[PDB]
Amino acid sequence: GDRINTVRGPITISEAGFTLTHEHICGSSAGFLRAWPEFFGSRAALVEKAVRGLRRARAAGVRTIVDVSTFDAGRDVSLLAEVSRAADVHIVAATGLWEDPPLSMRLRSVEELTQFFLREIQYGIEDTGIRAGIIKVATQGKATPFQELVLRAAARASLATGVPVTTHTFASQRDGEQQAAIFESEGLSPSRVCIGHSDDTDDLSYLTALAARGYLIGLDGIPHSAIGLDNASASALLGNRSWQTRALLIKALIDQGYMKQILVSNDWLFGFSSYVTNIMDVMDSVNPDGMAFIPLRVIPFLREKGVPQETLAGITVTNPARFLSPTL
Amino acid sequence: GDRINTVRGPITISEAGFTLTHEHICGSSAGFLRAWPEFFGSRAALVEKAVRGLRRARAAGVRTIVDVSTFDAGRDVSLLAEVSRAADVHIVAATGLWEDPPLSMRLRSVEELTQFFLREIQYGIEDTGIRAGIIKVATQGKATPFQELVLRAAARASLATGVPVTTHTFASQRDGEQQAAIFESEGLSPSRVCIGHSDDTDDLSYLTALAARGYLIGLDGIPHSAIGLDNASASALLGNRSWQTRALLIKALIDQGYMKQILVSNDWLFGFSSYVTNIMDVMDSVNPDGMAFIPLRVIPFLREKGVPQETLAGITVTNPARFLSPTL
Ligand SMILES: C=C1OCCC(O)(O)O1
Ligand SMILES: C=C1OCCC(O)(O)O1
Ligand SMILES: [Zn+2]
Ligand SMILES: [Zn+2]
Ligand SMILES: [Zn+2]
Ligand SMILES: [Zn+2]
Repeated sequence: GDRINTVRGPITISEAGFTLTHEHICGSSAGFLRAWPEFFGSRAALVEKAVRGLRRARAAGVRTIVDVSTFDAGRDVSLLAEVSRAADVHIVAATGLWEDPPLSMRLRSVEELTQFFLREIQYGIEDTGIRAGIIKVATQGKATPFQELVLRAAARASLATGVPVTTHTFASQRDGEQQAAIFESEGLSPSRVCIGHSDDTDDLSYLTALAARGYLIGLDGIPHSAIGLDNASASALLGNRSWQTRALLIKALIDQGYMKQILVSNDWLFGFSSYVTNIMDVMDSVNPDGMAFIPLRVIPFLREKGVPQETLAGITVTNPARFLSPTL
Repeated sequence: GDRINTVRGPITISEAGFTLTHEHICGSSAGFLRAWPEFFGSRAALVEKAVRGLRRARAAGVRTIVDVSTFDAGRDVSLLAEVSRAADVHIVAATGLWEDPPLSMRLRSVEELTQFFLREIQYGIEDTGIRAGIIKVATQGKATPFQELVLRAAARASLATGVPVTTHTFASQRDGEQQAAIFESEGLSPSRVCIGHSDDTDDLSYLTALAARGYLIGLDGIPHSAIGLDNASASALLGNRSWQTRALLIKALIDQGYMKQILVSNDWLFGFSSYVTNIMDVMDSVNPDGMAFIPLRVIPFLREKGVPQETLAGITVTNPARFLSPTL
């Protein structure tokens, strides 16, 4: 209620501080880091890289990240706890399902999925006792039949616990509209939902249609850009819009009166096995600041564009605390 | 060379004894049993069910099973070792990839996949030190581009180590023909390959085309039948051919001179989360003998049809030892 669950236990709302609401320690697949740690060099190399990156983010002002890696994105909460302790940065873990559920998940009913999400929120993840503080869901265009069940189960789990829901979208296909429709059919308040990857589109009619009915808007991939990259795989993933173009959507929604509904993040990672080999090297070339990109480069950019510091503090501190605090 | 790796260490060829070459302790997905053990009631309930089933198979004469669950079928070698110790039945574990690889596998090259398979054969699975004694691969119709890489990587891993390859097929689509073509393009001897689920078809021209060029023929789902089952999901999985019809394919290949190339098994499981809920209950209703079905019902059936006991001993003891013994 007045506590947010992290990988090291409950924290008070004021302890969260400056919070990045959509990040990843390691974007992988279930069991993959355990079965093939050499893919990342070594598990120890991955830990060290993440600790260094989180320590640099902390020096830039970050106090909490929300790791929105699910079961099928290879979430390893023991890894998150280790890196969180070493870097002195709170990490909120996720339940839910992302874009790669295995058969043992894809065959389940809405009731079964709700049981699984509630397990990870209310009891713990695996045998770790670590509880999720957010529910992550995904569509990539029109929802599959199974994805409709996932979104409904996420709504039921959030209605039982007060934990918020955050989504992956194909933003240029306006996925958030169908996601909202399904969420609302289950009775979920839009104030409990962040429609993510919304900085992937420039369509203000789509974005304000979501914000007008009360959704939080996840402008969460600000440094994702392949401008300057011959590299087909990187351009497909990162897009050809500049980080400045994405960042100006923050100002656009402020100027329309939605400052309390904006969540900002990097959607960064320290390991990334669910895409092409060496993508992490390419991404780190594009954005050497990693997760510190938001405070080091986006915040000063918005200040120079005239956004008051108080407004940016509200977006990076107040909005995440309101979102993450469990409530109906 | 003269040792077969099991989940409890190396065993001599003569220790293997009566061997079921295609079985599963638990057909699941990577990480699923760890994240949601209540799906199986409890992990302890699954262990007890498997120990009881393996003890009954041992009483019927079974000494070894080959668990052909891969990474993506949720293979948990620690579970296999626990059940193997409690039941006093050797268990050979598998590497490879089955029909549900996650993104972190599906994006890999043939070289990367070969590294992963060799890791599990030569070094160990996860951090357990348990080494795989077989490589499992799968197609379901025409091979996907990725499945072609998997079959090539399996061939390269087998060529480096002498460990055999065993396959999942859509037998009525004659998948074994393309699998053989890819294997042979990499230089793999057919004597190192079992084309599995071959009892799913009655096409003798397909089966003898594989056997004539030297492949082992996996007649591995003998008790799979939905005769007597209204139940659409079970009929889709188990088929409408009787176990006697499947078993008579053993006699057919003996009568054509291929007795040394036949491998027989149940393709049974004690847990099964990668299909519809409660499928395990339906399967256990169909075949209460479980993994003991081959010795308790198929062997006497073939004897009554005139197959000499020496021939059946060759199929159930000699052929698996020759297949599993590492060699080029
Ligand atoms: C940049 C990434 O990595 C995986 C998670 C994602 O969907 O947010 O996309
Ligand atoms: C009966 C089953 O379970 C999963 C493995 C399979 O492909 O052999 O099919
Ligand atoms: Zn995403
Ligand atoms: Zn993400
Ligand atoms: Zn199979
Ligand atoms: Zn099988």
